[PDB]
Amino acid sequence: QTEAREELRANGYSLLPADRLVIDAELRQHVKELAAEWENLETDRFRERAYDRFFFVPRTGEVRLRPHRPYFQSMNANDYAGGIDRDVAPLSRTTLANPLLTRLLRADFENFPVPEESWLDDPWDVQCHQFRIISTPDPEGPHRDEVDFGVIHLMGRFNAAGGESQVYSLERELVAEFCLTEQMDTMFWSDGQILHAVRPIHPVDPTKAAVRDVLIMGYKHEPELRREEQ
Amino acid sequence: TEAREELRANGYSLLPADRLVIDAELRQHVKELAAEWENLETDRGSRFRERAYDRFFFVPRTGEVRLRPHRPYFDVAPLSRTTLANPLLTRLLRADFENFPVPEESWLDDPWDVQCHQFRIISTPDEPTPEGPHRDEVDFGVIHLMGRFNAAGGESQVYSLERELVAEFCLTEQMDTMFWSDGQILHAVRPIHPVDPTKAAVRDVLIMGYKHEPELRREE
Ligand SMILES: [K+]
Ligand SMILES: [K+]
Repeated sequence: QTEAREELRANGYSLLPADRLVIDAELRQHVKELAAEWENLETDRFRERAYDRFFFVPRTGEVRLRPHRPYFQSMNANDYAGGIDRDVAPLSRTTLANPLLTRLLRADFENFPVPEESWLDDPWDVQCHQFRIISTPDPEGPHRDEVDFGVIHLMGRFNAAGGESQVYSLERELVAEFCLTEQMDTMFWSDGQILHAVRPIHPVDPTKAAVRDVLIMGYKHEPELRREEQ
Repeated sequence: TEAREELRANGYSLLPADRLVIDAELRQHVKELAAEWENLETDRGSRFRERAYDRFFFVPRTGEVRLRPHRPYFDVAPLSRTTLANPLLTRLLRADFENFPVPEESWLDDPWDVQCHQFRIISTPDEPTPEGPHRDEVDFGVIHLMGRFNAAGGESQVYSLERELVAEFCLTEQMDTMFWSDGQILHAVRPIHPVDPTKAAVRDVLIMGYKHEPELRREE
């Protein structure tokens, strides 16, 4: 955690490959259960996704699932309430039941350099995205997520090349590029300090699809967010 | 794998372009990259050299690659903007490294310093003593042939640490590649000279040298 905070301070991002301790037996099992959820995402070159937001208090570890704000309400109010301006299904029942989801939400936060101690007692909105990227046999530029801190975990990579992650300065110069390749390979970043992007994926075996599964969480300090019905 | 043990046993391995599988995206980016050699700045008679150069911070486990501040003394120019923007450069950087027989798996978690050189050799009518064997003072090297035009000679040479010639081969096709263990052999390349004596002989080459540097820090 402490090298990570300093890496985020200095460089705006920090990497955590799974190769430093990926699993005891019970953890490994919860990883497998979680990653399997990416096979059951609502289908829409091709991107399948699910989404939810959490009320989160770092001091207590309190995590509450915020009500899934309907798209028709956001659009017609022209107010997406800080969340995404897209229409996405909620996280599955078995995603939410998986204790690894709450564990990762709490544990990832400890890698971020929180600039004011008082923020640990405030609510944070935590946006949680399951993304499956698909390139079938047949790119967004540098950006921010409009949060304070982000984390990405690779759930899976299937017949995929490319997909390199790119870190840019606020001035849109490439300063770093890395590769999440193993399951649970992880990156943390300070979202107001860098911009980022990901290269397209392409199949290694071109007769088959290439698939990249990631879990992205974005943490935004929100001192005025109050508890909602759950 | 084969290149590893070939490097482990003999200190160098060849990878001809034909032994490689090339799709169309790779095909497209190779042409974009090789064309960069047409816009290099001169000075590194009978022999001319145009070049460009930069260094990267590299961690193999994560694939992290960071361009390091351009130091003007390896005045060599930096790699061009379109060179650095070509995804093939860092993809070769990472892929080439996988061929090296790293002695300790833990070195995969350390920083490496990677030098990346764009070399163009131009040769006009001969009136030129070839170089003796030598190191590059790295742990592992790779050379990729980008282009060879109207050129005879230019053979790559592998020597023993005793400075005796053990092997000689010639990179001739685009993306012909040589890997080597730099503390293990010495190497050299012979001069090129024009075939058609009324045109320049040109040999274009991408060289990367990898040096394990556990104490290298990230630079901002
Ligand atoms: K768990
Ligand atoms: K020459």
